[PDB]
Amino acid sequence: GPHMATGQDRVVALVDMDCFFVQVEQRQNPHLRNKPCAVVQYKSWKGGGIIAVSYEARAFGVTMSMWADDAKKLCPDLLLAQVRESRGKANLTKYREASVEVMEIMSRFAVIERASIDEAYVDLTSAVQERLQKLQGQPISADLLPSTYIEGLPQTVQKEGMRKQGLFQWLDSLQIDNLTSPDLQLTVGAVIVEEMRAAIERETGFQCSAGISHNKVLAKLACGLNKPNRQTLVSHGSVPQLFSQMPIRKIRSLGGKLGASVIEILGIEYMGELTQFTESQLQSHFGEKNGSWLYAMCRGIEHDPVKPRQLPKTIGCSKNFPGKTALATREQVQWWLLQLAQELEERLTKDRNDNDRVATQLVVSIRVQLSSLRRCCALTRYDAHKMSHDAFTVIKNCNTSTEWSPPLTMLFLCATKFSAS
DNA sequence: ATGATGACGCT
DNA sequence: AGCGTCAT
Ligand SMILES: Nc1ncnc2c1ncn2[C@H]1C[C@H](O)[C@@H](COP(=O)(O)OP(=O)(O)OP(=O)(O)O)O1
Ligand SMILES: [Ca+2]
Ligand SMILES: [Ca+2]
Repeated sequence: GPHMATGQDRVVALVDMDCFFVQVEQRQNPHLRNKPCAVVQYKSWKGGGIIAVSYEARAFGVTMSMWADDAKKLCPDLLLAQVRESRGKANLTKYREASVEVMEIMSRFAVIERASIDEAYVDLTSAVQERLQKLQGQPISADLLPSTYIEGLPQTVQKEGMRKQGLFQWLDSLQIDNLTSPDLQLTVGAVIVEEMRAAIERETGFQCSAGISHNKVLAKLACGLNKPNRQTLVSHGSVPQLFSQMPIRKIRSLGGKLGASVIEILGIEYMGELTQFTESQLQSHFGEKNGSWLYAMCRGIEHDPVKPRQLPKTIGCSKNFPGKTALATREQVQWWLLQLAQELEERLTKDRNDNDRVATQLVVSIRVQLSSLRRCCALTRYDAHKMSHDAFTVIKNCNTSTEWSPPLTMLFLCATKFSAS
């Protein structure tokens, strides 16, 4: 249980653009539409590195991080679009601007948290309440959920047939008389997300997938279950079966070292197996915060808020200088810091005009033959020569010595600490 | 020769 | 403040 919290207090969605950079290039160049294609950056080394892959190309085994020359061995008719290059480096402006298109549409429906260039969390709890009162007590037609999967259902032999059967079982057992039913609330959430996804596609051309659940972690997991161009509802009730065979690494934030340590120390494989440990046990192995989080998460419960944040908190530029291209002379170091600073100035000035804010700190980070060393200085003027000069100053004293030893394999300039303006 | 980003936690 | 983790 009577006092046992069930993590069913919110409706949260995660919207994720399908193969996003590919869709941006396909909208622009119709010749690429409905074809195996990929987006690459740079071209000289092994045809360039693939950074996005259409679903038609994925069927050939083409993946992210693949060299284009290698992808071509799997998929000889693979089509390619390449990232713009400016000032000697990859320039991602086209994709950031396409991102803004989508985020602005989503923000018409609800408060969003920008999670990445192509993902946003959506807190739908309020929107759902409103739609529930407007719908009187009327049942929800399957026609309102034309691209929705209900995870765990059903419980003919074609994929769409399965989808509908599952949706039918779900709707035919919904308690539409109870405006406080979590399952009803999720369902209405899914209706709204259908509407949001239709509006994005109508107004931009871009397709996306989505997950609808009671928190961000379940929403994100949900989103990945049926892709592309589909959405998945994960109810509280679906969690025990879903987690019983769900590898721990699939849950957001457990994909790395912590997740590996959970597996090794507890000697388990699946998210569900976490339930047999006390909260104190989990905290003993993984710390107070992680332990509490795991104990609740493996039961489908998570409280991280959808933060009201549509804009990035930092604006950064970086370039790697791998192998022999590593920077070995002072003049080399200065010229690239300047290149980075010039892109940074451009993006910052745009940012200040669009969003009425100004960055106040400049963070400089380098690697010598992830980050070796980060140093910050004040950012008082949007001027690329001053920023590049300042960046040099705060890193110049780590030259072991043109000449620059040891060679620099990465330069990175990041503007941070925004104040309103 | 992945590269280019971006949020947040720890001390 | 500077570094590490985890992610797209
Ligand atoms: N490691 C990376 N380096 C550079 N760019 C990336 C990287 N990961 C993702 N991106 C860019 C390209 C993607 O189009 C976009 C969104 O990433 P992500 O959602 O992980 O894949 P995706 O949108 O291409 O495919 P999916 O349909 O699987 O989401 O961000
Ligand atoms: Ca995506
Ligand atoms: Ca994404």
